[PDB]
Amino acid sequence: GNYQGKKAIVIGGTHGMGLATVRRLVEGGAEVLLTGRNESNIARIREEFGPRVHALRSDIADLNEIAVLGAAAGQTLGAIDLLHINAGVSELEPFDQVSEASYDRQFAVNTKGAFFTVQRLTPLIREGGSIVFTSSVADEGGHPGMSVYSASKAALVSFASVLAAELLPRGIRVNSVSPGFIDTPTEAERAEFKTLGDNITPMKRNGTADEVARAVLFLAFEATFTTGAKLAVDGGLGQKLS
Amino acid sequence: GNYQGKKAIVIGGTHGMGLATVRRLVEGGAEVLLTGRNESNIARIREEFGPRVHALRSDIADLNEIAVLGAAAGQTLGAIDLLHINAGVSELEPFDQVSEASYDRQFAVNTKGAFFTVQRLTPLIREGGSIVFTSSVADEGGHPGMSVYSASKAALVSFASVLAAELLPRGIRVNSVSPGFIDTPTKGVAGITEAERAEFKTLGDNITPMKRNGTADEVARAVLFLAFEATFTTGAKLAVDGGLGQKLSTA
Amino acid sequence: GNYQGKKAIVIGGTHGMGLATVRRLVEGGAEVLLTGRNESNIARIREEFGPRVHALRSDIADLNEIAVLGAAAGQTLGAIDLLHINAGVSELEPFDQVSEASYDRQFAVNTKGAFFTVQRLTPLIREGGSIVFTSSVADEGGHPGMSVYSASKAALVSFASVLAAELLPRGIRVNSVSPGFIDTKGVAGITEAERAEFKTLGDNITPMKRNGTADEVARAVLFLAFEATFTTGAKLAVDGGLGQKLS
Amino acid sequence: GNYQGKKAIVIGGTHGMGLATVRRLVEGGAEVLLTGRNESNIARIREEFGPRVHALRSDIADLNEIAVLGAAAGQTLGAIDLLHINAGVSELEPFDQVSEASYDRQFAVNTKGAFFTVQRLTPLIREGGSIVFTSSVADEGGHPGMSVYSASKAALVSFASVLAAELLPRGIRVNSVSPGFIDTPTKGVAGITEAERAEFKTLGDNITPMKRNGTADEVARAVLFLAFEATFTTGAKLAVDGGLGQKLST
Ligand SMILES: NC(=O)c1ccc[n+]([C@@H]2O[C@H](COP(=O)([O-])OP(=O)(O)OC[C@H]3O[C@@H](n4cnc5c(N)ncnc54)[C@H](OP(=O)(O)O)[C@@H]3O)[C@@H](O)[C@H]2O)c1
Ligand SMILES: NC(=O)c1ccc[n+]([C@@H]2O[C@H](COP(=O)([O-])OP(=O)(O)OC[C@H]3O[C@@H](n4cnc5c(N)ncnc54)[C@H](OP(=O)(O)O)[C@@H]3O)[C@@H](O)[C@H]2O)c1
Ligand SMILES: NC(=O)c1ccc[n+]([C@@H]2O[C@H](COP(=O)([O-])OP(=O)(O)OC[C@H]3O[C@@H](n4cnc5c(N)ncnc54)[C@H](OP(=O)(O)O)[C@@H]3O)[C@@H](O)[C@H]2O)c1
Ligand SMILES: NC(=O)c1ccc[n+]([C@@H]2O[C@H](COP(=O)([O-])OP(=O)(O)OC[C@H]3O[C@@H](n4cnc5c(N)ncnc54)[C@H](OP(=O)(O)O)[C@@H]3O)[C@@H](O)[C@H]2O)c1
Repeated sequence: GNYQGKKAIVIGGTHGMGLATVRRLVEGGAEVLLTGRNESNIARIREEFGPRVHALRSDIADLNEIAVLGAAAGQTLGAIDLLHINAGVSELEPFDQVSEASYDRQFAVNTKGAFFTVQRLTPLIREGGSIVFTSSVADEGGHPGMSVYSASKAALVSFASVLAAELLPRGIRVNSVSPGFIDTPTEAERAEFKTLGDNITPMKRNGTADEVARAVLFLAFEATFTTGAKLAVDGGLGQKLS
Repeated sequence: GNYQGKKAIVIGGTHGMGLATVRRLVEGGAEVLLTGRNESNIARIREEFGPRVHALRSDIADLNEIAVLGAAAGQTLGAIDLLHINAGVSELEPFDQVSEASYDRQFAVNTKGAFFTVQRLTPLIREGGSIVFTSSVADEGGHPGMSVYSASKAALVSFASVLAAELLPRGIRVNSVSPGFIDTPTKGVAGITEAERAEFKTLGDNITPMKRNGTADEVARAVLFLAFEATFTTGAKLAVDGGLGQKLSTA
Repeated sequence: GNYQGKKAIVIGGTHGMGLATVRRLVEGGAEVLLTGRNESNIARIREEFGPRVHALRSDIADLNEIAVLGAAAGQTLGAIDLLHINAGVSELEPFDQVSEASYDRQFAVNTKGAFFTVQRLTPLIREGGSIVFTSSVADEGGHPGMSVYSASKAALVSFASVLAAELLPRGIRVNSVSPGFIDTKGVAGITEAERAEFKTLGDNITPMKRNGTADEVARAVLFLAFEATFTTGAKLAVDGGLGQKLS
Repeated sequence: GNYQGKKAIVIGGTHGMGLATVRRLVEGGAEVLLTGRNESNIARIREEFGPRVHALRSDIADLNEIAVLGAAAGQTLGAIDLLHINAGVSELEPFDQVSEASYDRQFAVNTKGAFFTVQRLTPLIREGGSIVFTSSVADEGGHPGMSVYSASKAALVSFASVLAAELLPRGIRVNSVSPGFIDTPTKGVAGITEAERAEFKTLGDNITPMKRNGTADEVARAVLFLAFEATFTTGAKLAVDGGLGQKLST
């Protein structure tokens, strides 16, 4: 009865890392509210789980949607122990090929959408609770073709730090996981990507969504003297190993 | 110490650190073009310097103006050794006070405009040349009331890294300076008054390990070292912060 | 059965966070060999834990004794899943007062002894096993009075990185915990008075405004040891934010 | 004229980047005292500079010799504006092959010797002066064959931090430079063959993002910038590494 009586919101929990995090929460006995954008993913969840989990379709980028999301969460959960921010999008292109539209899209979801979602949902967080952000190994260093994604994630990591400072009086810890290549789901080059992660990750494999899930829930419930910190789940990729 | 035959663009060079940088560039023999958003600041620049430097009123946040700026630079300088991105704005707000408008404003100038300005001007940059970003000690760690500003600067540092990686085949270095409470007429924050700046400066004196504010010239020296002397340096950061971001357990 | 069948070595597991790590190990079903120096501590732990622990009096700074621990560990445990290096000493003094003797004591234990202990015991570590080092928030930045201690832990963190790289082909992960102020009944002594004054300092400079518990560090060591299977060369702060630049 | 009237001590300035720093100091009008362990290299320094520089055989690893150097520095320079700790050794060994002797030799020069040299000479540094340490890109991250050297430099960088904090009230700044595969006669590893240095050099050209080794002068320029121009900089690190330590995924 580990997560018994605990309540969590996972933003972007219909899929991959978020969903793996949802599975551990539910099997640990927690009550979970999760969001996603895609109709198909929500449909699957609503069938597989039932009313021990609340699947809400909600665009992280829409501030009006965020306000309604906060009203519903407060109604359903009342108050929570964990807010997990997981939603993220990426468009790989060389720096001089970035258009204003592609630039805006990625920052809308990855940075601004996350900030205002956090701003709306933070008053529901109980003392002793926490926020865990899903970042990326890309949040430090220079990776060609990821100028916008890497930068949107670096900003998110900065938000976690200031949120960790400003939320001290409320006894809410704020931390980030930094995943490398994680094997989860355009297929034929989604495939080419997983190979890259195999070649270049020092541990020579992709991570599992459950490995990220484990790191998220550790920071949430066990790292009770940890705030403003970052935790690598990258097979050594961000750790300067030759 | 001599920039004879060099040409440089300073985005946000109308006062403070950027202007200090302009001054050393000119005094060393550089051909310089600078921008600013405020019009009377531009007038003062044209008076101090005369036809010696090219000063353009140009909003960094505006993509049409960035295009106009690009053509102007290509027309007046043709090809450059240094692009200094210095422009910044900041609005101090506790995290639950931040509005969409104030959020958008700071990212528009500090992050998006810097990205697209660099995108438009990078073709002018010659082999051996460099881009220097002005970041902030706030680009790392948690400073209350500076959530948006810190994040917009953290984003800029990331861009500096990816640019350093992508521009390697062009032999263009990309680095960042990180101040630092710097004694300047805006203090980095335009909205506040003279009263609230004098207090911001004093906060600087108290919490800076070296017990003082930096000068604009100290920042300028670091920008120009990175631009012209640090020829084996790229993707790096150089602190000009009196120790503030260096984890010195005083006081 | 959480750590059922598991085998671990905790270097300096006689007190505090090393001892809290031993406890969580034994409670989850692991067999542990630990080392230390204090007679009463070692005797007490033998008494408490019986056949689940092997407690050895072994000076981490003594290379002759490291060789004996290697024979003993290999004889008593054979193959292991976790090597936890926790042992450390601190001597607080301004830089201009550090003696050669005081400098040597801290490095002998915190760094060299750690290095040669890891060198000697690494061959026992199973594939899929790991090493965890106890560092300190002092391993980065500048803290007056702690020049030697800070440098010694900074060297340890470096060792951890190079080991994480060299041990990739064995499938052995190498990570570090970086504790801040951690609190340590009811016994008298001059150590225990010095511990009190330091605890008090930690209460009011740590951003979370309290010391951490030994169990909090132990939980982080054992997460890295057994749960962070895609984590190596990494550092994990248990410092109430002290190391994370929060104003 | 830019270092006119200044006095500097370079610890390890008989060749390589230490010598590049000395040469830049002397062109700028500085008065310089430099050290090295190799008496033949010291003879070569006196051949080049004559008496415009003070050159002393002084083993950084020996505390007795450090004490002697402290007296000699006092007598010769009186007070100084720059202390540059550059001396170093490296021995490349897989971790499982490191012997007590090889470990001791590297920490004795790189860490302990550096510490007690700074401790003995700090009283000579005057108002507004500084200390600069030469670290390495190896002081962060994991590089096989370099467990001892990397840890010894990682330790040096921590010393710089604490010293920057403890020396604040004396108005003395303390910073480090971090090369970088640098083209020096030893490549920082004095004990290997020239076949292995050439390979080390080639490795440098391949893994370095800027795809070349750095020059000794490039490091010298960064040391002297920190020494004299970075007057609001302390406890900081400056990369001179062609991007190697900056996580460029090229
Ligand atoms: N993939 C990697 O290897 C990797 C590496 C580093 C970091 N990360 C980070 O890890 C996070 C999660 O990755 P993943 O494994 O879940 O793969 P992913 O394809 O990044 O999934 C992102 C998640 O966010 C949801 N989402 C996207 N836009 C949304 C919006 N506007 N509103 C609400 N939800 C939205 C998606 O749900 P729907 O698809 O149902 O809308 C999906 O659940 C991302 O933030 C990413 O930046 C991933
Ligand atoms: N001052 C500090 O202590 C401090 C500390 C850390 C970081 N920084 C950063 O260092 C940089 C320089 O700051 P500062 O205090 O010297 O002056 P500042 O008030 O940040 O202004 C910097 C320059 O940017 C220009 N600028 C502002 N908005 C612009 C826009 N929309 N388009 C084009 N240019 C624009 C300003 O010109 P106009 O006003 O004429 O438009 C000015 O010349 C800033 O990025 C700041 O955030 C400053
Ligand atoms: N507690 C804090 O506030 C704090 C703050 C910063 C860093 N740390 C670090 O966290 C780690 C644990 O700290 P701690 O406070 O528990 O240290 P501690 O109170 O001194 O205890 C350390 C443990 O290591 C053992 N040990 C000490 N010297 C040894 C030697 N020469 N050979 C073998 N074993 C030896 C001790 O055994 P005996 O009991 O038999 O002597 C003890 O069990 C240390 O490495 C320390 O550097 C702690
Ligand atoms: N070269 C590189 O690629 C590289 C890269 C990263 C870091 N580094 C570091 O940068 C620094 C300079 O390296 P380098 O390649 O120019 O030369 P180096 O072979 O490391 O030697 C530098 C200086 O240290 C002196 N030295 C060595 N042992 C000494 C002792 N016991 N006492 C006093 N002086 C001693 C040498 O003088 P004598 O030989 O005349 O005794 C030489 O002048 C070193 O600290 C090195 O570890 C070098």
